[PDB]
Amino acid sequence: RLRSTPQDELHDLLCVGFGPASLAIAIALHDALDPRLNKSAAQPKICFLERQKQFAWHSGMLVPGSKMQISFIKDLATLRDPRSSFTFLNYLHQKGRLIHFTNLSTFLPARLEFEDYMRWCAQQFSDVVAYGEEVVEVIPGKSDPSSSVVDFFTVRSRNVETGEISARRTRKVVIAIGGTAKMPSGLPQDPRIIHSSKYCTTLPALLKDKSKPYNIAVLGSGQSAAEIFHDLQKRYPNSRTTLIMRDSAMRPSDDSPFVNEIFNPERVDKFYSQSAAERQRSLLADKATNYSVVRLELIEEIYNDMYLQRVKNPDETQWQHRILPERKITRVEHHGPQSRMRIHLKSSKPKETLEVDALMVATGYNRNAHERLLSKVQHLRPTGQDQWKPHRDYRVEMDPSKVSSEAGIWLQGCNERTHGLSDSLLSVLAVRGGEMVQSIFGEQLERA
Amino acid sequence: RLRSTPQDELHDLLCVGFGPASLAIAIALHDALDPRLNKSAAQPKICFLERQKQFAWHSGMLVPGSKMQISFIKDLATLRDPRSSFTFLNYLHQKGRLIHFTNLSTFLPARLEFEDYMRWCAQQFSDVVAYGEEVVEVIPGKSDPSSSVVDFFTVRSRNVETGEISARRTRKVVIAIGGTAKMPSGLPQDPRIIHSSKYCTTLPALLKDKSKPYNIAVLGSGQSAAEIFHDLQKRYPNSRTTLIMRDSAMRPSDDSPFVNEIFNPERVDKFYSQSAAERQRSLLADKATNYSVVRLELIEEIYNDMYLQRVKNPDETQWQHRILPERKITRVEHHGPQSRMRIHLKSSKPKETLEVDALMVATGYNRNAHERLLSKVQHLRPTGQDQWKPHRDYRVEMDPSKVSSEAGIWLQGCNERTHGLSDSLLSVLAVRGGEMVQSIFGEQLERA
Amino acid sequence: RLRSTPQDELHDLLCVGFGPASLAIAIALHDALDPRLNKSAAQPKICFLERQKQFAWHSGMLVPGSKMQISFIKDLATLRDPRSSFTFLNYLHQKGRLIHFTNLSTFLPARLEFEDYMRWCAQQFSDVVAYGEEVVEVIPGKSDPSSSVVDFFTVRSRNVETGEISARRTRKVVIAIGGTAKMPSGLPQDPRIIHSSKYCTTLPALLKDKSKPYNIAVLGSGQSAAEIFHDLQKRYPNSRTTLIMRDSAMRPSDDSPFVNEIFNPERVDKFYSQSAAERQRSLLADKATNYSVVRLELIEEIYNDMYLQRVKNPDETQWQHRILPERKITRVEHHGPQSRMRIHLKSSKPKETLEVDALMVATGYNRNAHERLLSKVQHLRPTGQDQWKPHRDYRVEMDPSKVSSEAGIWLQGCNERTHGLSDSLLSVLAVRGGEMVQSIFGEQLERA
Amino acid sequence: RLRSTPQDELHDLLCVGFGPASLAIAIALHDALDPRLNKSAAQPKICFLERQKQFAWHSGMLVPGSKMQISFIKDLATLRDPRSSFTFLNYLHQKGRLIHFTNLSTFLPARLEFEDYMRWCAQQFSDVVAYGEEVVEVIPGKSDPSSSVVDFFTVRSRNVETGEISARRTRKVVIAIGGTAKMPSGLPQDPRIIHSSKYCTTLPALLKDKSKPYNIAVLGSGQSAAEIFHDLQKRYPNSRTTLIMRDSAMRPSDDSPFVNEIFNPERVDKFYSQSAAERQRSLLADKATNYSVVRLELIEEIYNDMYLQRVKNPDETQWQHRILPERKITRVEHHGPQSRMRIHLKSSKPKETLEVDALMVATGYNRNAHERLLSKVQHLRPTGQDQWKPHRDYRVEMDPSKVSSEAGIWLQGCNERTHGLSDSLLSVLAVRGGEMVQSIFGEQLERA
Ligand SMILES: Cc1cc2nc3c(=O)[nH]c(=O)nc-3n(C[C@H](O)[C@H](O)[C@H](O)COP(=O)(O)OP(=O)(O)OC[C@H]3O[C@@H](n4cnc5c(N)ncnc54)[C@H](O)[C@@H]3O)c2cc1C
Ligand SMILES: Cc1cc2nc3c(=O)[nH]c(=O)nc-3n(C[C@H](O)[C@H](O)[C@H](O)COP(=O)(O)OP(=O)(O)OC[C@H]3O[C@@H](n4cnc5c(N)ncnc54)[C@H](O)[C@@H]3O)c2cc1C
Ligand SMILES: Cc1cc2nc3c(=O)[nH]c(=O)nc-3n(C[C@H](O)[C@H](O)[C@H](O)COP(=O)(O)OP(=O)(O)OC[C@H]3O[C@@H](n4cnc5c(N)ncnc54)[C@H](O)[C@@H]3O)c2cc1C
Ligand SMILES: Cc1cc2nc3c(=O)[nH]c(=O)nc-3n(C[C@H](O)[C@H](O)[C@H](O)COP(=O)(O)OP(=O)(O)OC[C@H]3O[C@@H](n4cnc5c(N)ncnc54)[C@H](O)[C@@H]3O)c2cc1C
Ligand SMILES: NCCC[C@H](N)C(=O)O
Ligand SMILES: NCCC[C@H](N)C(=O)O
Ligand SMILES: NCCC[C@H](N)C(=O)O
Ligand SMILES: NCCC[C@H](N)C(=O)O
Repeated sequence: RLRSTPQDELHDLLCVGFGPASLAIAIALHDALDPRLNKSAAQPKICFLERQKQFAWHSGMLVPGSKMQISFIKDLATLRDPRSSFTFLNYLHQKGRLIHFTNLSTFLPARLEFEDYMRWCAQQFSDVVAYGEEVVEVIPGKSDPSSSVVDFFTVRSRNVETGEISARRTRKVVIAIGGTAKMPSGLPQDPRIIHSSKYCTTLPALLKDKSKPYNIAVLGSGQSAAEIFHDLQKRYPNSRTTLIMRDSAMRPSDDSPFVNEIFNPERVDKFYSQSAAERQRSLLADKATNYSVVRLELIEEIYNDMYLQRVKNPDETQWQHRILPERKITRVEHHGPQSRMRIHLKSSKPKETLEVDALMVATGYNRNAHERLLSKVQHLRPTGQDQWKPHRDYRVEMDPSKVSSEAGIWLQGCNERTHGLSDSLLSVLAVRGGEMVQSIFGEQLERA
Repeated sequence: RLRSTPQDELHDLLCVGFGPASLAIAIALHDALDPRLNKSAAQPKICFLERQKQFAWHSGMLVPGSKMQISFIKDLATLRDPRSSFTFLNYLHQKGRLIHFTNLSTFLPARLEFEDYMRWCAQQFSDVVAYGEEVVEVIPGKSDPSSSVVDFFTVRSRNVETGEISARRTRKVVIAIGGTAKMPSGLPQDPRIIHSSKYCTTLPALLKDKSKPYNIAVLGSGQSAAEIFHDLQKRYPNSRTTLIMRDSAMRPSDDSPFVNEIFNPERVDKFYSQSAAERQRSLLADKATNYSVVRLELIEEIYNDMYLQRVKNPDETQWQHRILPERKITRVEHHGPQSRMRIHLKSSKPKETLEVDALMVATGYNRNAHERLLSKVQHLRPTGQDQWKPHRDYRVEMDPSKVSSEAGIWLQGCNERTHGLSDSLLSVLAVRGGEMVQSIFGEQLERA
Repeated sequence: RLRSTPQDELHDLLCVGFGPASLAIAIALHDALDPRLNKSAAQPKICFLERQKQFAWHSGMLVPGSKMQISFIKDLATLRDPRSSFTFLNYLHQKGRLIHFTNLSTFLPARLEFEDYMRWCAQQFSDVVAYGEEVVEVIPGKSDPSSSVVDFFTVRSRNVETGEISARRTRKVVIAIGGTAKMPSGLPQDPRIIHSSKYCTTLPALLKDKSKPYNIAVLGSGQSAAEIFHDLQKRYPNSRTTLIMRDSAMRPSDDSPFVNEIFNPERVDKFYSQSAAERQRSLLADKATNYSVVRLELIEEIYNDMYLQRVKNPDETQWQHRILPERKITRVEHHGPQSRMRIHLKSSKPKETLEVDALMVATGYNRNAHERLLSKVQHLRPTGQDQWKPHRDYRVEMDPSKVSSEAGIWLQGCNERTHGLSDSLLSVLAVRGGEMVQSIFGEQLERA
Repeated sequence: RLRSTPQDELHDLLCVGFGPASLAIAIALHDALDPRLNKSAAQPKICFLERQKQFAWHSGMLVPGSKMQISFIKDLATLRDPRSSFTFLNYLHQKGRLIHFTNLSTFLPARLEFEDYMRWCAQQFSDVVAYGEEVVEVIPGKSDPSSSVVDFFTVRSRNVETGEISARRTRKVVIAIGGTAKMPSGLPQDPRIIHSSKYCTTLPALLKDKSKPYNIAVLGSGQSAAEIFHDLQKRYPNSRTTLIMRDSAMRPSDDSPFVNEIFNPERVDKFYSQSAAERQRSLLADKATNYSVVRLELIEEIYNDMYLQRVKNPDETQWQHRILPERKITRVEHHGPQSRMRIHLKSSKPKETLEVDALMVATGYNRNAHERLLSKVQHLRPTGQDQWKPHRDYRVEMDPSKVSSEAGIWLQGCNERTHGLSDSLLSVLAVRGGEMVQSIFGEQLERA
């Protein structure tokens, strides 16, 4: 069991964010310290800062009926050690549900179930996690101020409820803050225009009456757009929905066994060793495994609904739920006296008008939010560097004549270009957590 | 094209009922008269009497999302002649939907779609079908009244809208009236106790508010009980449902290829030729193909919903939707001042109380309604016979010294004991229709 | 790690057989003694006697391509404790194969793979397992010979290689010897007539040339008969095969979720508590889950091969591989001067002749071989008892005035009538092993 | 029924090739002339020239177990008219196999079965098909030699058995000759290097002994390469096989419903109307539907075999069957005194040596063989044209002042760039055949 470190003490590690990636590190550290699992093994002074009030995993996209797109074996522990108490199967055993899960004959739990698994995991680390704390900046520190050597970092976080800044000092920092909502530059700001990440949380507040005949539009062609589009038909039974996509069709995610091997934990070494050109070419060739793609079973379900509409009415323009392929939004009118916005559409090749009460935007995420937190440490990078360069062990490159060997900053979840498509996913977290514990607490736990 | 016969004329054939079975005969006759399909081929004087106001197929069980449990190839024509204009594939071509159906990659259309196919078929016979006519009795006739030989039949039908009796005379009669709702003898009569056959038609009238937290019970363990039970959770989102069954579990329908061969049109010969003991033993050994069984995909779907309830709440007694296996109803209290009935339950081996607003009873059908229509012709059977004995060609056995060779009565859909499990189904209708046309219009069309 | 007990010492436990059932006990004991898994925990003196020269699992039926009919989660440890080092997933991790297994997206490993898993398990108990030892009898013993109280058992085993009898004394005995080959009484003894259990081991010796056009017959309609029949077509490409069954068709195994719940470890309590009549009726109602049934995917594969034969030749009598349903063997001629036997066939209802080089008999197993080993202890049963009566904890009932409380005999794998259909299977072994350790070593390990 | 035209007579139509594409035209013409199907309808003088001795469909790739990659509904007639006697379902009915096919529950017949269907179709046109005739050139003709107007074409064909040239004159020509084997330019000519199209025909002649331990290599990553690679393991049980591909993995064919709509017969209009840039971009975006892709079920099967090899031996270099991704052939040594060639390999990014008895090359086809047959008619194209420009109705553009309106040349199966990915496939053949009959025999059959 991990014990709390007083705020005023110098930490060994401070992690920013407590989502899956950070939780995987916490679990890996527990396991590395467990004399039952690690026969070799003073507790390291560790703390996790999370802006949410309690543990949650993409709560705004927890659509009813939504399933995991990954095998349960690729949970937070199994691929590193199946004997771990933090496995999904052990979770089910602790819940009295293992025999019942077995009878489902599925590798893909509901997202709701997998979130509770991770919640059950996270709760066992409550003593070392500070919730309601949003990190605003990371600042370099010098134990000897008159020297020119940085040997610690001050991490400042704002309390979400109360608003005051708190400071914690640490030798090492991990940033695992996921991504920020990516919005098209052409779209204007409006409370009726909502990103996919806030679908379950903000949309019901805007459209209070669930029986009212609303017009709701969805922009995108990926898993989130398909999930939202399909869900709206259940959540708002009398609403007219529209899916808008640049591509000609919803295209299936590629989970075929040979292609799927790029997500193997050991393939991170092979991917990282490749040159920039070889890494850029590889990500593009395997784009159908993660980006702008939908699980085949969802596509088929949607297509079936589209076919039943055809049975009832051969006239496509009369359909309650429609898909408009090869379209882009030219302009949005949202200053009119009516409840609805006017969306203007044209061909996406190098058209109609829609009037809608709400526009759901499922255009993915940006993984650049760490830049804002690390502006004050940019000068510690090697001369001329304008991007953070993560090593194989995820430790960012810094000038060794400016930064002590005991001090470092690690990045997690934003290292796709260097580590592969599995970097932002749950695929390698169990193994990566294990690697991270070794990279950070290596020398400290070698003597045991 | 088949033309109408004036009511006052002597018919060659009169069919009672215009459901799938009778429709299959009509289609087979059209095809036998089509010089394009039948190279050998005065039109026979034919009329169909149907009690419904227009063509419908189990409308009270047309659950949204419900699928066919039979391959579309086993439609009303294909197995007899794929070149027929009455095939499901030709229907889709006429509707502009064939390419769209192909992309679904399914042999199992929605029940809604298949009903429209049969509707599209039936509408082409509107000139020879009298809707809104319920047959009340079949009476024997003698062209020479002083003789002791029956050579025609008078069929009397009551108009459902207006109530008056009409009489039509014919040499030959087909009875294809399906089955009547089978209700348990222990259950009392109550408007809150409804048979599965009236689920979509009468239940919404009883429970007007779709958002109200009702308690609704379902009795049975077959396809209809599972379909109703699963549907209620969608149709009444806030209702507490209960499935009550005598058996320990929902058991899957057997559609495995070798076992499924009993439904082959040619296997009717082999089944019919078997003795009474061999026929009784065969039906029991293949009971899992049709009776008290559910499509595996529906069972799995229901089980998944049951599992998600377990994820949210480990306490089974708190669940919104529950299944109570190995239970029987001992008594029903329905005279109380409250809106709900009290259902008392005990073990089905040789318990609780439920309070419900509605009880859905899915206990199948009886195939004995033809007996009431043929009471006045019973004396034409061979001496000592107290059951109607259908030949291989479905023509009931009558005393040849009392009934002329040109006169006869045929039975359809109630001949399971003699013809097999496929008799009540859509399995052999295309071929059976063809056989029926030959049996009835054989000598009349042999000269062509 | 479990250490060896000298032959001459009084044992706490002696297990007869080292198949899955006994291996599950060994694993459960290791786990109960592991202070990492069991926080409470002198080693108990234990020994396993196995007649085979090394660990094997139905080697004569290890057909190439054959799969497990059970989810890998129902391995030898997971359902009791997923943290165990003896889980299938931990096995794959130790073999460097876990990521590769995950990509298969299957719960059903090849029988070859699962056997190696169990081999990998068994090898860790080599110090407490005596291979090449066939138990011939269990004899009661009295530490005080002049008393009338039995407090130990002598177990005598014959060395298979050398032939001499060895004696080991123990307070408690487990008999987990599986089943003996069940052969029809009408069939005569012949080297060309081989039981399914010796298919992979004895048949290749009889039919040495794999390219020779043999006639090979298979008797049965279950999983083993289907597996052998399908395999012969690959193993002997030029041979004429024949499947002979009493039933009209191959019928599928029922693995539907609600019915499958009878295999739950907790349902053993509910099944055991039921009366003899309720237990007899329950086994018969769920017969399609284990007995005379074939995995649907195998049936479909076989049917497809049968269909391709029809494409090439419409004449069924000319087919290389044929299925003869509703047939029984009346007599077998095997004294003729030719290489082939003559099998005479008739209808199985209350016919042809086959000439074959080999007859494979897949008619299941008997679970009564323990009777022969326990004849000398029969007099210790309560007066009038002529069958062994196993308690819930599998300990057979004995007269408490004749047998001390520290002495007992346990049965495993033959308790279907009292414990359910899962008794002979791998379904509950993990949990049953755990229960067995508690029943046997309860008082001995309570002080820890 | 279509009757033969004497060789010396002027034909209305002459078709080059009698594969699926030409067969579809023949069937469409039969149907357009059938007064049963076409209510409006002297027979047109038509002849088909085919170089094979009898009807065959990719005989060199008729791998045992190989399935169709297209739904049977997309046969040679159904999508145009389901009432046609040339439908796959009618074929099965004529063969007595329709009920048996239904029980398979598959849209994908074996390639062997579908070939026999097309054979059964083709045989009904034997009177208008000249087999054993290879067309060597098409020459323009002038009924008035002194004029400057071409109004007919002479088609010259060489008899394959006897070698002499025959000439047939026609107003209109269709070229439906499929594609020629595409071979990499770096590979030298050798009898041990065989294209996929000659796998079933020439490889068994080269490797006579099926039990001999050969080394066999397969170059490619598409359906044919996967099929050959998987088949070799069955056909040569003791051989060491190697799959060589430039890509990192076998990638699955995309048959998802929305993407699959590009293969719709009506989408040919939409595709054709698009500009050259829009057509080039569309083919590339949907490349995963036809090119360098494998049916998912085959990939999974291959992967499973690869996994079983891992179970038996963790050492990948020791495996009997191996896949070498991201490799290209640099040089081939084939002049050595040994039976085997030496294949040198390097990385395909911008290595080992293999010694093999045979190299199977599955690198697709070229669709440019029509160019050689039309060299003498090139001058009839509009000035400056160096490529044949097919109209929507497939009629190539010619100078209207040089070619009469009654004379024309049509292309089939090579029009991908203008008509879409379905052009070379079986997808639109039924409809295209119908369109072709109208384009060619339009004015001739309008008066009926
Ligand atoms: C709808 C949806 C479904 C998905 N399903 C799958 C799937 O099936 N399989 C799969 O492999 N991947 C899936 N993913 C991908 C997903 O990114 C990963 O599963 C996972 O969320 C990665 O975890 P993370 O910790 O890197 O990022 P996150 O899960 O986003 O966690 C980051 C955490 O940091 C916190 N944080 C952010 N900023 C600050 C700050 N300034 N201060 C303090 N804390 C902060 C956030 O509150 C958050 O809790 C899915 C993504 C979405 C959107
Ligand atoms: C919910 C449900 C789903 C089913 N799905 C399938 C399936 O997937 N596949 C399958 O093979 N089978 C299925 N069946 C079985 C079904 O019985 C047959 O498909 C089919 O209905 C048989 O047709 P029929 O004409 O014999 O009987 P019916 O369809 O019942 O037709 C009888 C007709 O006679 C009329 N009639 C009755 N009495 C009189 C009277 N006195 N005078 C005049 N007219 C009268 C009725 O109005 C009715 O129209 C299903 C049954 C149910 C209840
Ligand atoms: C082909 C086949 C496939 C199967 N597949 C499955 C499956 O997928 N899933 C499933 O749940 N079940 C399956 N089973 C059922 C099977 O019975 C169990 O999986 C398992 O074998 C039960 O283990 P056991 O120890 O009870 O019996 P066994 O496995 O038979 O082990 C008994 C052991 O005792 C030894 N022995 C016997 N007599 C003596 C003696 N006199 N002295 C000393 N030693 C002796 C034997 O050599 C043997 O090693 C299958 C059975 C067969 C035949
Ligand atoms: C292994 C394989 C599997 C396939 N499976 C599918 C599938 O599942 N679905 C699908 O849609 N497509 C499939 N195809 C694509 C295939 O191209 C089409 O199915 C089909 O063959 C197209 O017919 P065609 O007439 O255009 O060409 P072809 O089938 O090649 O027919 C051309 C004919 O012209 C003849 N010919 C050639 N030159 C001359 C000459 N000089 N004189 C006279 N005659 C000549 C040839 O002998 C041949 O018979 C497959 C292709 C291959 C190689
Ligand atoms: N969208 C998440 C992709 C998961 C990946 N196919 C994997 O198996 O790891
Ligand atoms: N419930 C209808 C059964 C249909 C049958 N399996 C058939 O294929 O004909
Ligand atoms: N033939 C073995 C049956 C296994 C059983 N269905 C189970 O899941 O335990
Ligand atoms: N490889 C042939 C592709 C067939 C295509 N998916 C179709 O449905 O027409």
